[PDB]
Amino acid sequence: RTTRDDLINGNSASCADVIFIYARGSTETGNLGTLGPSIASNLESAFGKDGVWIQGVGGAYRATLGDNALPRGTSSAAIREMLGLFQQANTKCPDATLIAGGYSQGAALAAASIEDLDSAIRDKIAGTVLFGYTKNLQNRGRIPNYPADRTKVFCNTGDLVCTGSLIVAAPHLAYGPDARGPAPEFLIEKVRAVRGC
Repeated sequence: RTTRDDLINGNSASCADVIFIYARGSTETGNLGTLGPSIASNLESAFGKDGVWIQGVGGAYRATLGDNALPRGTSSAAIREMLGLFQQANTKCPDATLIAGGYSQGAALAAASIEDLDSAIRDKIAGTVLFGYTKNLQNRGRIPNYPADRTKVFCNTGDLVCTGSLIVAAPHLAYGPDARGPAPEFLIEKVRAVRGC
C-alpha cells in the first residue's frame, strides 16, 4: 500500500461501514509507511474491500523526525490534517464506525487529534491502536479524553520512546508482528463489539 486515500476518494452515496484513519512514523513513505498496509490487508479480510475505507494521514503531515520534539509530539499543522480527516469521515459517512492507529510520531499525532476532537466524533472511534507511542510515559498509556478499554498500546521492552525519551533504538523498529496480528484483532473486535453500519 503505502498510499490509501479511500475516504478522500470514496463515494458518499456508497459509504463503507468501517473507516480506519492511520498515521505513519517519522520519515516513512506514502501515507501508511511500514505498519499500515499489514493492518489494512487484515481489515479488508474481515469486512471486505467495500466494507472498509483505509485512509492514511497525508497532506500537511510530513512525518519530519525533528517534530517529535514539539510540545505535543508533532506539528500543529499535522494535528489539523488528522482532525480534518475525522471531520470528513463524520460528514461524508455519519453511520460508519471509525477506528484509528498511529506509529511513533503518528501515535503522538493520533493522541493529539483525538484529544482535541469534538466529543461526538471522538465517541464514534471504537478502538485506537498505538505502536511505539512517544507520549506513552507522559500520558501514562492513555489517549486524553478517550476511554482505556478502547485504547491498545504496543510498546516494546527497550523502545526508549515508550519510556519518555526520543532516542530510536532497535525495539522501535520491531512492531511488524503486532501490526500483523494483535492490532487488527483488537480493532476487528472493537468494531464488532459495537457493530459497523
